[PDB]
Amino acid sequence: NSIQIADETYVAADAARVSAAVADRCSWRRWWPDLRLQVTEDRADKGIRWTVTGALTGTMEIWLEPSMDGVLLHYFLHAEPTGVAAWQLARMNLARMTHHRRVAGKKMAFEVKTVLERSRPIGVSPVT
Repeated sequence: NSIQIADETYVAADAARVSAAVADRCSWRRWWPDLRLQVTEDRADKGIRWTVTGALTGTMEIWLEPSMDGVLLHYFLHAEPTGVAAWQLARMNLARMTHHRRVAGKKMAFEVKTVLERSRPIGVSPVT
């Protein structure tokens, strides 16, 4: 495929929390505004498998592998620019496009990391 990504990020949180975060349909709109996702498989504490439409056509997955105090959040994408003619594909910079999709994947992962690792709010119970 023209766009191929396999990245990993450590999140120091329970697989259940991480899987729930990545499965949030409203988050998908923020993370991937030019993609429409359809769930093919929900695999609970192990992540999720999608089909992708919109700007890209293909498959996308998250897999969670326990590590340390949490999980390694695997982000996978295999896709093509949707619908393009060969003349269009031939003029695209697939490396740059792949880079942009990697950065967006990592922004998703780092958001999930940030939110789930965040420490207790100030002057909210319990104070210890």
